[PDB]
Amino acid sequence: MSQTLKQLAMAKMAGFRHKTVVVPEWEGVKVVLREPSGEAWLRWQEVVKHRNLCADVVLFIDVLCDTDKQPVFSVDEEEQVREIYGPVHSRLLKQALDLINNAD
Amino acid sequence: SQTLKQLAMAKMAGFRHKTVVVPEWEGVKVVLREPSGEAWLRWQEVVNVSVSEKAHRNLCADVVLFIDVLCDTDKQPVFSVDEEEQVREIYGPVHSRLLKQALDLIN
Amino acid sequence: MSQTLKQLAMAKMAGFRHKTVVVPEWEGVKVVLREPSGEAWLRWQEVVKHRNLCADVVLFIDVLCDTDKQPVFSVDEEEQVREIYGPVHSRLLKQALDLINNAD
Amino acid sequence: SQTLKQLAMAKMAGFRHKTVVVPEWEGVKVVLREPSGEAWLRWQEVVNVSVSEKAHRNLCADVVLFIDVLCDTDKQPVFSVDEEEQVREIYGPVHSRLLKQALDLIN
Amino acid sequence: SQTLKQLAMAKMAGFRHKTVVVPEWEGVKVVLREPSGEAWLRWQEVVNVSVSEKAHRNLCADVVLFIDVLCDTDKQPVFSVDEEEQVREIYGPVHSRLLKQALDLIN
Amino acid sequence: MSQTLKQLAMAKMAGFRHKTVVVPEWEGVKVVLREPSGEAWLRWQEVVKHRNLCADVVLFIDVLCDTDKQPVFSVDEEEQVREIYGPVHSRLLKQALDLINNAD
Amino acid sequence: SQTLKQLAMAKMAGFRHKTVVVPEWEGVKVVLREPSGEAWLRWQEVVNVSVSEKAHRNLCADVVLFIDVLCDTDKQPVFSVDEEEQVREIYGPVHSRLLKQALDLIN
Amino acid sequence: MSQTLKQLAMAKMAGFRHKTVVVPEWEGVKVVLREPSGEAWLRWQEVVKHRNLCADVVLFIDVLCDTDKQPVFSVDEEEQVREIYGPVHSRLLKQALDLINNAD
Repeated sequence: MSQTLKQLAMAKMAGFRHKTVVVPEWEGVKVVLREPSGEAWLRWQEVVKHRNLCADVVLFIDVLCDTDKQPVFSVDEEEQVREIYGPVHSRLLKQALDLINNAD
Repeated sequence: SQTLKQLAMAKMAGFRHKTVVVPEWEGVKVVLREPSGEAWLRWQEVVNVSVSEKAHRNLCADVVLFIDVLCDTDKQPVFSVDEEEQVREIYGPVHSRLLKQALDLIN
Repeated sequence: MSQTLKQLAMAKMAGFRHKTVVVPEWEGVKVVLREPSGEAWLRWQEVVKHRNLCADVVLFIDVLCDTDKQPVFSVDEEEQVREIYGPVHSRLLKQALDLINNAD
Repeated sequence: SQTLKQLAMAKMAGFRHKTVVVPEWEGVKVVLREPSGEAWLRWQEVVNVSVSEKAHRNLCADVVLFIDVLCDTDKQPVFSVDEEEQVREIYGPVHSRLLKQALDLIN
Repeated sequence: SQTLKQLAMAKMAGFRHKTVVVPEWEGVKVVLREPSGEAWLRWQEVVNVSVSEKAHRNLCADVVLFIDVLCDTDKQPVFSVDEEEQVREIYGPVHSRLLKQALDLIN
Repeated sequence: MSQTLKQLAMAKMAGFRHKTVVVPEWEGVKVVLREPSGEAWLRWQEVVKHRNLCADVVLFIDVLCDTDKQPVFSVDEEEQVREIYGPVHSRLLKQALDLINNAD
Repeated sequence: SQTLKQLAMAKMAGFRHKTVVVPEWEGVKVVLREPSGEAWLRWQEVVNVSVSEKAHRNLCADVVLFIDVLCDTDKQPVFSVDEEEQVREIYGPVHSRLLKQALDLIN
Repeated sequence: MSQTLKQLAMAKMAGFRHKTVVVPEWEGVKVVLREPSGEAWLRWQEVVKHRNLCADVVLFIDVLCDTDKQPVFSVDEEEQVREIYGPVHSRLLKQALDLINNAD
């Protein structure tokens, strides 16, 4: 009962905020953005501890999704995203981080 | 007369609190209490910064308040202070909506 | 004469400010609040030097009174008040401290 | 002429001051003087803080000014600087009302 | 579908950019890109001061952004970070007008 | 010529600003205030290097004058002024220091 | 042409300046120049404080500017930097009125 | 091609901003002011590392020009300009530095 509540409170769930935006730098293509997972945030921390950006690359690959709400890049494609990642990608990451239901 | 000392000394006499049903956790009832001063303590202790560093630490701070506000129906803590990091990896939309509801009690 | 004045100025007197407030968290119960005594402030200092709150608990037990203007808790009940003491008690202590005729 | 040097050099020439009857100390008269600059000194020397820490130090600061303003009718100090702590344990409503009356002289 | 991953991963997908003809460099075309966050980094890292010290460091900061914005038509850097000092001695009106044009892309 | 100008520029002259004020703490008595001399300021420095006030006492004895524009106290009376000197004297010293033709 | 280099290089080309008669120094003429940047330097280098400490340091600062502004008719300094302290003991109403007149040139 | 572009981008060019101002301290004489060269800024740095002004003297000699847009002083005349250089010269240097097309 208190054990079932804790397990309920401890379960991985998803149900994340999603947002559809278009990107004029990419011929007006439509993109779906979501909040980063707890798992992505654990990997970002691992990078953080050009190193802030290796780090933001991992957040970015977790947030950037197609119209089917699936990530466009996989975690194995980090190094390749790392070499092309610029302000256009980080302006997309800023908008995905804004989706976080922050308290205050 | 015992009326006042008994209200003053009751379990959770120190806290505004309420019973909330949580639809997404199978209809289970929890008790939400306002945060203690020992938790509002850490919250402003947690809170040039990168944008993701700003969001990460707000998340960390949010989970600390969360752990403190969330109680079972016997008005007992679900999580100790010590499992902040455990809670941080699963914290999502429900937890954060329960935090807000709890912070509504101070308003 | 100057010795009698000093003794007059040195005497313990009371005559404290009292305030009646109701507390909605406690079924609307009526409470009397007073300024803390010099004696309470000496014990608070002893605690201060979770330790700020062991300390505020002693102030609180000195300020919180019944309709007969007598403290509801005794100094021996510190540890028990310590375990239930939360924001509702400290919002009552803030209002009791406000009663202090501060200069300025 | 001696008129000015004599006013300038008189006991308590340095201080605005008055005679006050104190009803609650058996009708005794005291003399209240504005604080010295050596006392306003300590007052802003005394003055994230907890609420009770804020009130405690204001009390400490108030007693320091009090000890300095309060004189007998022969325009002598009742308390030395050295018995601040002694005065702090008995300081209450009368002392604090006498402090205010003394600070009125600067206004 | 490959449409989005291919736009997202293209050379200079990370940067607003344009082709500019430069009349004073014999009609040559260059590519101007907005600065990277690793360059806006140094720019506010570079930026009582004498008037000439104020102008000198703005010049230093300007050349750092310049080196970062200026690309050839194959979308390759003309200058590395390492030749800042080399560029600083020849930096003049054209370079500074090309910097401005590049900073226009963020606007 | 340049030697006579320097000597002219180096001469002790006086010609100080004077101000007449009355003092209600002293039965409305009339007082003349003047800027402190360079000589007073040299003695004040000597004290400065309750010590700020031993110091301001010397300034005060130089500024506080009678209707004949002569100092009421002499430099030998420092210690006696020292024991009675309070806020009423220093409010008079503040007004005398205000007379200084400060640049800016 | 030599017109400009000759104006640019003349004695006191660097300074606004004027001839002033000083009635109280026997009608002698002096030359007042605006302060050098090496003197405005020290002036803000000189400038909780007691009231007399505030006035003393303004006096010190004033004498430093004074020594710098005051010249003879051959456009030579009357006092060196090194005799600040000598000037400080005699500085009074005339010197301070000559300082003001000199600072008027910048206005 | 990329080698010719770099060489194009690396060439010393001039084309500086010029401004005509008159100077009332110098009988209303007309002066031409220009941005300092990269070469002047290299010499200024050498001085910087009364030393700030030896330094600004070099900038000033590079900026101050005649109606023919040629510098009035030569770099060999530094020490002589050094002895007469005052606020009138540095107010001219401030206006020449303002001509710099600063970004922001």
